[PDB]
Amino acid sequence: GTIYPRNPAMYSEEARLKSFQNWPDYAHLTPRELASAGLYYTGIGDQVQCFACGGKLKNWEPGDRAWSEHRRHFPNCFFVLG
Ligand SMILES: CN[C@@H](C)C(=O)N[C@H]1CN(C(=O)c2ccc(N)cc2)c2ccccc2N(Cc2c(OC)ccc3ccccc23)C1=O
Ligand SMILES: [Zn+2]
Repeated sequence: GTIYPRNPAMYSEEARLKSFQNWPDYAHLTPRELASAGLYYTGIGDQVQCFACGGKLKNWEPGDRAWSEHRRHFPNCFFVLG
């Protein structure tokens, strides 16, 4: 194919959801929201990563939305654009 996800295993939303087992208690965004936006937990801090583009996102602020931050930093991501 003409595109390729950075992390094929994390193609699955359920796999992304499971990655949040040890998501920090200070991290306010829900694993549901984050997984839905293509993001899984890297195991470091509040840093997640997109399965598709491989972009990372961390240091989440109140008012942040997963999709909106994904699109702001990584607007040409095929998951964003799909
Ligand atoms: C308010 N909403 C939150 C989600 C937010 O916008 N957080 C910032 C914080 N952030 C960092 O924490 C950061 C990134 C790289 C780095 N060397 C140091 C700090 C960023 C800083 C500058 C540009 C982009 C980011 N990025 C995205 C980002 C990048 O944006 C293109 C690039 C590299 C990144 C590496 C690790 C984590 C994030 C990276 C953020 O997610
Ligand atoms: Zn992406």
